[PDB]
Amino acid sequence: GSHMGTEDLKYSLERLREILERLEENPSEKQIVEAIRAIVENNAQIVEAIRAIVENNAQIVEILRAIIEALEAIGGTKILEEMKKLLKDLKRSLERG
Amino acid sequence: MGTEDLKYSLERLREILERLEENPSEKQIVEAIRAIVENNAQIVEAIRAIVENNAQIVEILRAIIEALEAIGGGTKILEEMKKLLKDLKRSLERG
Amino acid sequence: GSHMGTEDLKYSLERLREILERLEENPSEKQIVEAIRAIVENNAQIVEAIRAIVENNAQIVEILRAIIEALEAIGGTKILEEMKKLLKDLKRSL
Repeated sequence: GSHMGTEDLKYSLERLREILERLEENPSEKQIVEAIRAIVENNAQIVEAIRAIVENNAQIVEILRAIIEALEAIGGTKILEEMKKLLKDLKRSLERG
Repeated sequence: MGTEDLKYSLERLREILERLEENPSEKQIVEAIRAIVENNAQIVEAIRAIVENNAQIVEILRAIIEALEAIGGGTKILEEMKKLLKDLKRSLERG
Repeated sequence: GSHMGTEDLKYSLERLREILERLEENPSEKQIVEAIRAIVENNAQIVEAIRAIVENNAQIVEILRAIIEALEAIGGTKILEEMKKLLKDLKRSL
């Protein structure tokens, strides 16, 4: 269901190992399918986690930009130019949708 | 985080997929599933390390805003950074 | 083929869901390998996205590293000393 955090990944991962145990001991077609249904369900929760992390990175970028502005308004420099370069580069290579 | 264990896991999974496609067998299917579970293990671990590192980044951002406030006081930029940071805190990926 | 962003995971995951529905309705050895194939594809996009995020993480830490420098040159401290510790831990992790 709705994603609550990384602990969701653990509970689906550990349940994934439980299904694997049943598989190695008592193989069966229905069980191979069961394990695949579980992997899918596990992957859908991994995507949500990565999605949320990507949005967090985007928000962090905006905060870093505002910090640069505040630093420029306060102290007016070489380091400031260096930071803006990194932020530009990060903006260019940022993982997004 | 570190990604070698991830790529090392994915490459093995890739090769295992090759055999299964070549000689579809129950043992090879199970061998592939075991590899996927192991790949998802490194994935989930790498995601956990990114989340914990973000949490510390959020804390460093808080200290930064304080260091800026101690030097400069009330600015529109500060209300902006704080409002932004609060929105990042409400939506941070957590446990 | 070429990783373009998290939208790639969403699409491949949806293909993977689609391959599952057929597998479950009418199982067979063909669809099983089809499903696994799609899992490896989705996992590959996932690893790529994660690899890019870890890269972003490194660049962010550098920007914070340069900021703390800028703060030191401007205002001389405890909070900076505190910020240097958090960063050191974070730099150690990566």
